[PDB]
Parts: sequence; C-alpha cells; structure tokens
Amino acid sequence: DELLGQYLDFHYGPGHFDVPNYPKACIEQALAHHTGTTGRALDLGCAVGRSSFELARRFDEVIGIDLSRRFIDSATRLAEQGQLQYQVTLEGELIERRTADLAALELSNTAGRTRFQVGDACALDDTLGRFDLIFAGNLIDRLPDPAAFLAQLPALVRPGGLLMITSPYTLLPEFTPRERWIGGFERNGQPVRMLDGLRHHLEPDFVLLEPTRDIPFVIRETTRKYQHTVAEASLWRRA
Repeated sequence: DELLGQYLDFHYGPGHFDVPNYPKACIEQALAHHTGTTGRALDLGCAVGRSSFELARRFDEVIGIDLSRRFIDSATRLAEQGQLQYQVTLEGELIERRTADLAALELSNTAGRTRFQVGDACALDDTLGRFDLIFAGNLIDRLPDPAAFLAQLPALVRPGGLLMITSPYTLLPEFTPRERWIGGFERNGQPVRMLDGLRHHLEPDFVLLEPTRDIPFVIRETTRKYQHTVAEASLWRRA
C-alpha cells in the first residue's frame, strides 16, 4: 500500500527536482537505439506499468511482468479503465488522494497493446517466446539470483533486437545473497564492477553499445523526503 502510492507517483506523477519521468526517459533511450522490428517487447519488473505503456506507443504487443500482484492489478486497471486513484503520504498519517491518468499522458490510445502478468524474472515461463526488445529497469540489484535471470536473456531476444538494463547497483544481502553477487567486490586485487559482471554473463551473445549512460530518478516518500539516484543504463544488441 505505502510502496504502491510511492510507485504510482514515480510512474505517473509530476516530476520532482526538475528530474524527467524515469520510465519515460528510459524508454526514450531504448527507442533511440532500437534498430530492429517493432512486433513484441517485454518489460521485466514492470511495477505499475509506465514503461510498458510507453513501449506500447511503438510496439504491436508489450508484455509486462512483475512479482507483485498489487502492482500488476494496478497496471491492468490503468489499461482497462484509463485512470486510477491512490493515496500519497504528506506527513505522518496526513495523506492526499491523487489520480493517474493515461489519457493525460497520451498513453490511452495504445493501452490495449499491453498485457500484464505476475511472474518471476529469475524463472520465466518457457512459453514466453522471443522479443524484439526487453527492458529491465531498476531490477538486477533486487533479484535473488541475478545469474539465473541473465541466463535466460540470449534466448529471449531475437538476433538484431535490443536489451536495456538500468540499475543504481545497490547491492544488499536482503535482496541478493553475497555469494550470488555478479559484481561489487574485488577478485584477485582487481575490482569487479556490476557492469563487468553483466559483460561476463551477456557477451558475446550480446554486444554492449558503448558508452553506458547515466539516467537519474526521484522517488517521493513524503512531501519532504525523496530518494534521488543515478542509475546506469546499459544497452545491448543481440548478435
């Protein structure tokens, strides 16, 4: 509930600190680099759906997957009704009701091209098929088995397609057991960055489109308290 309002403002609310909407900024970058066909896209960790609705402006079908049923139900309500209402925290128990509106964002006309479903990004259904584009925003550093997640990706992207991963690389044992980290540590006195881990698992099936890019984002917790974070976006062409 509390996180739901934070995420609905994150995906559909006004900007904070003059930072552009993050889901939209991410998909703008994906679409500026996708040179393949526009039949099918996959949004992993789609949360309440802004990136999926943005992808649906260009792709014939967009599948959004998240572990949270509450998030998936909200994205589906937006797709079907065009709007929803939610609460955000002002101060303590003082709250304020808000509206998310696809029509105001020019997203309603293509909302019917989305389908949202509950799923586990580390163990996706074997019926999912392949995609022209896969977006995984703010996901990798929240998964319990990043290697299992990455092992699926060569098979899920058609040759010539695009994979986009964004992450602030916030490594925490509460989300990923240390033995499973793909980066963020030293090995033989050499630093192994998360990006090095991504390259190890994804190359040569994917080719990194250099350079990576910083994309900032702001999450609102109260009227006064925010997270302001700089994610690294890495774009990968399927060879």
